[PDB]
Parts: sequence; C-alpha cells; structure tokens
Amino acid sequence: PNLFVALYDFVASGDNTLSITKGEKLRVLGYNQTGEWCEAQTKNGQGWVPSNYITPVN
Repeated sequence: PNLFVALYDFVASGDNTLSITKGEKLRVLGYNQTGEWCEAQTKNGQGWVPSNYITPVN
C-alpha cells in the first residue's frame, strides 16, 4: 500500500533528508507542499527523499 522502491541512489543533502540506494524498499509517510519531496522510512532511518526517485512495489 504505502510500499515503494528506490529508482536511483540518493545521497542525503539536508539533515532532514535520507540516503537511499537503488532497488531498495521504503514506506512513504507523505509529501511536502509541492509534491517534490517525500518523507520516507527505510531500514536505515527516516527522512525526505525526492519523489521522483521512488515508486510503489507490490
């Protein structure tokens, strides 16, 4: 339902961002006002990642 996979690696840039690795799975909590950023949880923590770097996985 809220399960997503990463399309690309992303290196954290802000303290509130979260590094993620391509192919990895996330749970998404929501989005910022523009929809450009997504607040997500992985096995490594929680933080913002680019919305266009992730997608749902069943």
